[PDB]
Amino acid sequence: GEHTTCGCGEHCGCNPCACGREGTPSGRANRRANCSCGAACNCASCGSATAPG
Ligand SMILES: [Zn+2]
Ligand SMILES: [Zn+2]
Ligand SMILES: [Zn+2]
Ligand SMILES: [Zn+2]
Repeated sequence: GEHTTCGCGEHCGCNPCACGREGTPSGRANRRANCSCGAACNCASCGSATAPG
């Protein structure tokens, strides 16, 4: 059915899957350059956008 997806309900690098897709990573903020997400993302692995980690 589904795939490993960010809990916000969207493929993101923070959820590796057999397809490893994360969507177009908007390089417009301090994210892993693999976080395409935007909308309602309570995933801790995506909130992380502070300090070099
Ligand atoms: Zn996938
Ligand atoms: Zn994300
Ligand atoms: Zn997300
Ligand atoms: Zn996430």
